[PDB]
Amino acid sequence: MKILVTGAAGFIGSHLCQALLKNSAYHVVGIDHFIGPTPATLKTGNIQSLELNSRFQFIREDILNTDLSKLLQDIDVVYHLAAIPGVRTSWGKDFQPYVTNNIMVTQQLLEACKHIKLDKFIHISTSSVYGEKSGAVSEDLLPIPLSPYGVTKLSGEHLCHVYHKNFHIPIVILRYFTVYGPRQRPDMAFHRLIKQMLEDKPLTIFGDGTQTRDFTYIDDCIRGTVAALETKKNIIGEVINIGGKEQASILDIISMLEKISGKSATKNFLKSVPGEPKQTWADISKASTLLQYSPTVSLSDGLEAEYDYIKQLY
Amino acid sequence: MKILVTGAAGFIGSHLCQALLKNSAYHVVGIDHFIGPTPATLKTGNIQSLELNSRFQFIREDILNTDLSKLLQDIDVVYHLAAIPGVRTSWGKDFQPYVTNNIMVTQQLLEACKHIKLDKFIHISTSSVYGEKSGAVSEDLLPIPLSPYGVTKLSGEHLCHVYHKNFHIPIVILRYFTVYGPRQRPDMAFHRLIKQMLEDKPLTIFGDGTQTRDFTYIDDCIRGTVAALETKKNIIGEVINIGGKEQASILDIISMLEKISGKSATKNFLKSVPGEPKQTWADISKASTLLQYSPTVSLSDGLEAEYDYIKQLY
Ligand SMILES: NC(=O)c1ccc[n+]([C@@H]2O[C@H](COP(=O)([O-])OP(=O)(O)OC[C@H]3O[C@@H](n4cnc5c(N)ncnc54)[C@H](O)[C@@H]3O)[C@@H](O)[C@H]2O)c1
Ligand SMILES: NC(=O)c1ccc[n+]([C@@H]2O[C@H](COP(=O)([O-])OP(=O)(O)OC[C@H]3O[C@@H](n4cnc5c(N)ncnc54)[C@H](O)[C@@H]3O)[C@@H](O)[C@H]2O)c1
Ligand SMILES: O=c1ccn([C@@H]2O[C@H](COP(=O)(O)OP(=O)(O)O)[C@@H](O)[C@H]2O)c(=O)[nH]1
Ligand SMILES: O=c1ccn([C@@H]2O[C@H](COP(=O)(O)OP(=O)(O)O)[C@@H](O)[C@H]2O)c(=O)[nH]1
Repeated sequence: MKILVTGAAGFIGSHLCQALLKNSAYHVVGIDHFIGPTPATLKTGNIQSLELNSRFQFIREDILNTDLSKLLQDIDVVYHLAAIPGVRTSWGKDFQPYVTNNIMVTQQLLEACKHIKLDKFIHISTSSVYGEKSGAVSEDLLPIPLSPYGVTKLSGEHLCHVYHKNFHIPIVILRYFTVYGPRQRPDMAFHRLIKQMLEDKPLTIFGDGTQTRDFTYIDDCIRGTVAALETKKNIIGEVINIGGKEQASILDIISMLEKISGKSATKNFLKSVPGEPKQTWADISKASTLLQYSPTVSLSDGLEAEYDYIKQLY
Repeated sequence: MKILVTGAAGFIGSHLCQALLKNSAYHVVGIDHFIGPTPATLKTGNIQSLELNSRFQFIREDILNTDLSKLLQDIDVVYHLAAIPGVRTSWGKDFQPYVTNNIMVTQQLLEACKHIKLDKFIHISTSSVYGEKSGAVSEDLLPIPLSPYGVTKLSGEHLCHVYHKNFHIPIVILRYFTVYGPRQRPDMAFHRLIKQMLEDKPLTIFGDGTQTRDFTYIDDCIRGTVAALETKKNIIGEVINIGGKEQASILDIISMLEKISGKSATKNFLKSVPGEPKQTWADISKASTLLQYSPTVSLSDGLEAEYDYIKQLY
């Protein structure tokens, strides 16, 4: 089958392409405009192995300018990961690119899929739609985003439901929870903190560091994401959380990094970022039931993998 | 008290300004860009009736091209009605104006209101955020829009929540259910059916006519809207349905119009429109508690008042 992966040069997209191309029966088309927080130099590094594979076609174009008829021709499955991520930079004049790349891109892809015969349109969304919630969050919970980023991602999901119900586009929504590992974007906490610790520079903590996340190792995320394509059971119209093995605070993470490096971190405590929840915590019962999803990578192992990646990168 | 009304030249905004100007204490500033489905000659008449009153100031500008800081310095209350409406015409290349005027306009107003001292930011939303449910919908129900229009309006609501929680903007959300009466937009059902019945033409019905609406007479909508300003209760942060006295199907409305005109009408049944709900039905429990809201205008009285307006308009 032929699979389109949007945002194929990004953190998660590049890994997903690599995992799909392990199946010799799969051909992948990747499209990426090299925008968002990650410098082009890092994205080039993300796709260098992919571009050698004869079953990978790479298109460096904006989805809003590209020929979507040409892009979607004989596509069987769409993985839509293209987006602008980032809570802090989603305020004031920085908001327009979130609207353009998270809302308009999703509408224009879904429009182009109306007369195509897809098996699946697998739309990647975020735990950021939930906002500030207590306990493990299930997919039937009323989302109240806390950031403009989260609002634009939730509008994407809502467009998926619109095109599903009206035009029978076979949508599946995955909500990822803070993904980390090799190739993590340089604006995310583990990349920043590891880079800072390697350079013997202060570790930047937003707020007091007691905030927690459901951190999801990249190989766990990708196993869940591939399972959504490979299942034969009807998951069309479903929203599925994809979460991690072990939750932790930023202080817990820094302690674990200090154990890996054998260094002691200098900490700088900055003001809390408006729009960030204090806690995220997935209920992954539904992914367990529908996808046989079970995350298996510990934080200690995942963090050493990212630590090694960042050290080698710089 | 000085009140900014966005979309002041429109159907509901012109009525809202009219009602506020009846209170000598209130100074009103209307802003309208003359865009959306209604031709600018009908909106000229709206602004002309308001401009009779010395306590009314009109600004003919796009909200995205105005010095909002300067405009808002002396504003106590914002009523935000400016939007592109239209469930039916929000598809394909028509979608971008919905995103620009329903999402970016809301974000930019909220941004300008961050450091203003406002009593209240009263944001007007729509039953179109809900999509499809069995009985009367509560404001706490998980909304899944059926139309791109609905997605854009729900994104505006979510932007209100984000700015309320992060910057303490005193937001109130009103979800209107299909508003009708004198000055109703020409693209809405009652305007079209009345005009068609007056001109002895086939009544155009999109689907089988068994669609039903919680039709809200304009004077009832405006009484609940003014009560959001004047209520003794604390409603900051609340979402409040504003619905009508009597629910009816389009077939039911046609029989009531036949009663009023003293004519038998010719029906033209057309294709159902994608993105429209089959039923809308507000639970107005919350408006009754928080706003003392009770709709008083029957369909027979309201349709007669709209009939008289349409007969005079052409
Ligand atoms: N990384 C996480 O922790 C996380 C958590 C939740 C959800 N997500 C979601 O997962 C997806 C992937 O995230 P990521 O961390 O890999 O981000 P990323 O920035 O590394 O990758 C996304 C890619 O999308 C591309 N893109 C954006 N707009 C485009 C457009 N108009 N045309 C073409 N390409 C465009 C960018 O160039 C970028 O390489 C996103 O949808 C994000 O919202 C990620
Ligand atoms: N009429 C209904 O039945 C109904 C039902 C539910 C909700 N609503 C909501 O009520 C509000 C008013 O609806 P209406 O029927 O009076 O519509 P309308 O089109 O008559 O009025 C809206 C006005 O907003 C103005 N506007 C749009 N974008 C603008 C911008 N960028 N700058 C300045 N002005 C701008 C337009 O020129 C227009 O006059 C809208 O928010 C709509 O979503 C209406
Ligand atoms: O340099 C940093 C970057 C992020 N964070 C915090 O680390 C957490 C995780 O952020 P990350 O960017 O990993 O993922 P997010 O949860 O935003 O998707 C958030 O609470 C941020 O407040 C931090 O303390 N220092
Ligand atoms: O000429 C028309 C216009 C509208 N409608 C239908 O009338 C209902 C009410 O549409 P209106 O525009 O009044 O309000 P909406 O509910 O879209 O805000 C919808 O089911 C439309 O499909 C119709 O049958 N004929």
